[PDB]
Amino acid sequence: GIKLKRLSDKPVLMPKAENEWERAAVFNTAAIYDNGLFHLIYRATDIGPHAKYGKYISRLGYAVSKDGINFMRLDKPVMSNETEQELRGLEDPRIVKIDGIYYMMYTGFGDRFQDDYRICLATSKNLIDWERKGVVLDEPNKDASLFPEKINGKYVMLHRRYPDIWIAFSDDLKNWYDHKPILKPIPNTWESARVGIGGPPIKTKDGWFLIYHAADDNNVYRLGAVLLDLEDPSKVIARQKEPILEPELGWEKEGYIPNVVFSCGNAVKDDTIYVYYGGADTVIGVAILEMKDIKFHHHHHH
Amino acid sequence: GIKLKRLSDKPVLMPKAENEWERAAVFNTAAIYDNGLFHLIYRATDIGPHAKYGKYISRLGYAVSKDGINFMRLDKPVMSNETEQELRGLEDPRIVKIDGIYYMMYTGFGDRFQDDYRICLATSKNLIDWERKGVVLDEPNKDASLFPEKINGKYVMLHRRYPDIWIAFSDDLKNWYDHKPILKPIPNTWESARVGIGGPPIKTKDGWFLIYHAADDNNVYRLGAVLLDLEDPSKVIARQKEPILEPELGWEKEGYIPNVVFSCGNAVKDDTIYVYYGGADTVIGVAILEMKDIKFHHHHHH
Amino acid sequence: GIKLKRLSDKPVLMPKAENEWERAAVFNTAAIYDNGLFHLIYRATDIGPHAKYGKYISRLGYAVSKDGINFMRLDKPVMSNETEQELRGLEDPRIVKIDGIYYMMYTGFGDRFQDDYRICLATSKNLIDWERKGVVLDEPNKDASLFPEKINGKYVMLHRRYPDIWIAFSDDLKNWYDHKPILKPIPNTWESARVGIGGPPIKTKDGWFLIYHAADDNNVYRLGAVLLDLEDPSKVIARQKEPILEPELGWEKEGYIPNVVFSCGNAVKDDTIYVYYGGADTVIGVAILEMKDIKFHHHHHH
Amino acid sequence: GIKLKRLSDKPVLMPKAENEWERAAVFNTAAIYDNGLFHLIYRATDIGPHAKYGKYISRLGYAVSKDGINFMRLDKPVMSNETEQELRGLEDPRIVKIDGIYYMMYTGFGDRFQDDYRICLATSKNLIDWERKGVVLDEPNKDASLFPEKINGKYVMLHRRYPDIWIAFSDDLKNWYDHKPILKPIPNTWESARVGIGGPPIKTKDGWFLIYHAADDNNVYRLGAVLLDLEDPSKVIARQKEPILEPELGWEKEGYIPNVVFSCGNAVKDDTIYVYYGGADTVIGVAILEMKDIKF
Ligand SMILES: OC[C@H]1O[C@H](O)[C@@H](O)[C@@H](O)[C@@H]1O
Ligand SMILES: OC[C@H]1O[C@H](O)[C@@H](O)[C@@H](O)[C@@H]1O
Ligand SMILES: OC[C@H]1O[C@H](O)[C@@H](O)[C@@H](O)[C@@H]1O
Ligand SMILES: OC[C@H]1O[C@H](O)[C@@H](O)[C@@H](O)[C@@H]1O
Repeated sequence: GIKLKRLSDKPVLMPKAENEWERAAVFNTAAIYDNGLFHLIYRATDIGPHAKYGKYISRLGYAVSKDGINFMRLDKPVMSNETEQELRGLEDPRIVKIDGIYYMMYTGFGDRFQDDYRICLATSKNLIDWERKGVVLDEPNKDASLFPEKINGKYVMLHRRYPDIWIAFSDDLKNWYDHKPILKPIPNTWESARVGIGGPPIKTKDGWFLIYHAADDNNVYRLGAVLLDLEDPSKVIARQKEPILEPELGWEKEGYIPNVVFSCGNAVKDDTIYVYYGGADTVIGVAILEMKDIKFHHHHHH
Repeated sequence: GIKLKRLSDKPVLMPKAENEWERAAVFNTAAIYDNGLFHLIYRATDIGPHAKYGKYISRLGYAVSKDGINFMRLDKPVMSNETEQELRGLEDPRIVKIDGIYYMMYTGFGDRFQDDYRICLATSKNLIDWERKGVVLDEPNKDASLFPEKINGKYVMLHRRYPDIWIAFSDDLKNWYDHKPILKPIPNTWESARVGIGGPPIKTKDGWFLIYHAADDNNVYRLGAVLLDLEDPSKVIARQKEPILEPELGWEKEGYIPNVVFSCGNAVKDDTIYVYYGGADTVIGVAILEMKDIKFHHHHHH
Repeated sequence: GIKLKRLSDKPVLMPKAENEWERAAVFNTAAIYDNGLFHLIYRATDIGPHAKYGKYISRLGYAVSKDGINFMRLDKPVMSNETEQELRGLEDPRIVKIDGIYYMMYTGFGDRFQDDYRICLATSKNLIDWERKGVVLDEPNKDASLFPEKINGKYVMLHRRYPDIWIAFSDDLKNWYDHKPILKPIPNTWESARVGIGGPPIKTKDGWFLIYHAADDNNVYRLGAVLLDLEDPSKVIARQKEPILEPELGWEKEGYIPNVVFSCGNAVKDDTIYVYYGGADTVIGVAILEMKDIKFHHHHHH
Repeated sequence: GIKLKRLSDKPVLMPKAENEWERAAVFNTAAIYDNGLFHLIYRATDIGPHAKYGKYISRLGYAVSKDGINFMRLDKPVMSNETEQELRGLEDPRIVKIDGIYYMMYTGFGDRFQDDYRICLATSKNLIDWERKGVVLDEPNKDASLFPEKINGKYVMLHRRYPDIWIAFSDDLKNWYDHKPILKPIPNTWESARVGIGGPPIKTKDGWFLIYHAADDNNVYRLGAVLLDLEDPSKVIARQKEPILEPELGWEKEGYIPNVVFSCGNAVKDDTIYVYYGGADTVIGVAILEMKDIKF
């Protein structure tokens, strides 16, 4: 089946003690290949990302690489906690580029009352200067992204009304309609508790290739793969039974949150997918998948 | 009760990003007052000391102060990871001075196989140039120090066969005998999981004043105090029920490990004890106790 | 007439202790406005750039700003000392963008024998990944740049055969011809010892606007302005008598070399020129000139 | 003749860009061997030490070494500019240890009026905590040190009423008497313009070994050596004609002040003298002399 291949046993990005905003953890990064470079917009916290460590604030960093392994990083966050909806910061960004514009969906965590987090949108032409567009869906939700192109003249988003992956459609990026669930947890498996997107889906000749995450009943996080129909991505063509990535290395199994691999970004250079993922909500790693290796079992049964 | 009094709300020593060896954390320092100055031999790490990626290394720095609050620091470690037993460095030093010689016990962490850490001894005449004397006890152990004077013509050491404070005796500083436990955890209290020495004990008219640490069942670290008989320090005269120091300030409650105060050093100037402690395995603070405020309840009953 | 206006009394970029490559000095930066951002490719040294001990090495950093005053910076150099011609590093880069490609001329300092420095060229599409094209002129020379457009179908460069600004022409960026001097020092003035370009010239309706530097007989460095004919930039239309910028602030007057302002970069946003300059070969500042304020004295007489 | 031997072509101590107080120059250091270590109390400036660079302030740093070559350094100065006599800082310290106490003479530079500099004294038990004792001689003077032992029950100092090395005597370190010149410049030589002590003198079986400095008529600084009588150090028993050290390395010939070697410290371990010197008032080097090679 499909399995992501780690390039080494070492993270590609680690917290940096010198800078308070990224002193504890860097994880769950957006990623895109553009103009001959890999770019990360990474989630960073000052404190370990759980209440037992403290009142962490998530901010978004920028890193850049020629090879997708060795990164340079900017000294200050490119987005910081600047609104009420973002009092506790910005989480788990997903980025696509459409017609010259980068569209980032992230979760603004306000923590002012129960379930005070929202999918928010920001745009950029350059990945450094971000313009907030505000809340996308006025409801507790997260794990959101646009598709990287319009389909049938509409913007399409993925979201996560608990505990399923949902899709929705928009003409104007402000009003969303035709909400429906497209992927659900499966009882008594590695993907029983909840599912959500990983990074944004990638267009393939055979359909939309979507990496997803799931948690089991022991709260272990793994990645999986699903293929969606090109014209109607609400239709699942295939869903791989087995995970494509699971916690194996020491820094995936242990850290601020044990036994987590979690992706918000998949960059493509020359038909190789570079899947960036958080390990234990502490560091960032990379694992690859060649596009020619995207193969699902063909079957037909109700 | 005995309570340590913080000398300020700010650390007295913090990590320094420009020096790799102390970039992440400085904590758990030895301390001694000598020749009109306070001297720290501090534990320092290059990456967070709970990191599950890479291989953090502990090295020993030197700092010096006229007032016990405001420190100057040397730019390079006075002991670095130079033997196999110290591949991952030197931890949690405790120092005493006997007859012109400084005796430092530290934990050498090799990590070459299961439980590869050992109490090790180094000596110096000047606190800068250290001569390794090798492993003290050939067994997994830590939290060790000499007493600062011979007792009945013998050297006495404290150690920590799990989970109790132990003592032992030596005529030649090489062979240790009459090992016995002297202090144990108390169930259902702040000191239930484990106990260990803080810094080396301090001689008083009423007995040996020994600061100890303990962890509770949620791994919160606090300091306590016990008074041992002068001639036979295996005999506990009094043990304070309540802690003398617990995590309260932000940098004691939050850092690389939450809710830790941890001491390896207590310097004495003019009948005031300066207790140096790590906060959250991240920074170093100081709190005082005047000798006249060392008050315990004595008893006479089986 | 023309005077640059400082945007701040503080540097916009300073050396950073934590990073050895830029520990001592950041100065003499290239600059360009692109894709809604100001970008600096800055000269940095590990030790003072006038040190007579050791061997200072110049490497090239990257910084980026939305407003041209407040910069973010990458943690590693985008070009380091990687050839024999660059044993002592890369100096005083000038950048232009032509048809999607950035062309950087810098001085490679080898110091292997007498006068071992050369104008070298590197190209990039993104300002991060630089491809060396090698030595431009096989002779001791410096203070070089392309013009930001071809003229009459040719590439044009400025250089500095001592002590004058020179121009030369090329069809292929490898072979240069029609070398001629275009600007000379003026005896008994602030610009008596030597002249050289500042940043690359900027096209205006009235001609090429070229900031230049000069040294006086006491080695004080100031900036001036000259206007060159559009079609034949060897012809000077006007040269301002007085400097446009001179050392005034404390960090321009004092540092590793006293009384120096020195520019290698002039970014343009919305008809305002942002002139980045080194102060005292130690830090980087910014001063502006609106295009409408480019006014020279003209006359008509033999 | 006596020649100091450099141990390498590299400084032992250089300015540190991270710390403003020592960003430009470290030079002209005191030195002593004590308790198994070499200790430097070094002059440091924030700006090159000439008015053409700016209003430099001299402060005193601490460094320490096991081998006399490879130093560790403290992050802040052990003495900073804290009196009016020291507005522009503390210069060119010389240290001796007598009966458990370190005695440092330095120049306090106030620059408040013409010739506003004074020999000042500070003491310490540990080289870190310094107690000022104030101005030693109320006159423009510098290049001062105690001898490292009392002689005939008196403290003895060297000083520099311009342009000669002087000696003086004291019972109490406050009142100085029996001032006399002991060493003068020699016209038309490398030592024509002025002379001054280097580090404090060192006792030998043959007399007090004193390194001195001199400037020539082009302001080039070199070191020389003299031998003084043990009981009466006002009597010069030998003075070497040729210098023992002169600017040769690039960082001795060029820097903030060209063509300078200048010593304020000479540490002794196992019969070898380690002579620490400023090069070009910018960096610190070391050159050695074995005791058995002190031959006039
Ligand atoms: O901790 C595991 C996982 O839980 C969250 O809720 C996710 O959205 C991620 O932010 C994180 O990696
Ligand atoms: O992390 C808390 C505490 O646990 C360790 O095991 C101790 O020995 C100290 O090194 C440390 O401060
Ligand atoms: O030092 C002043 C000035 O002199 C050099 O030669 C120039 O090329 C610049 O590198 C520098 O700013
Ligand atoms: O500059 C050479 C020399 O001149 C000064 O006056 C001396 O006292 C030293 O401070 C210095 O090294």
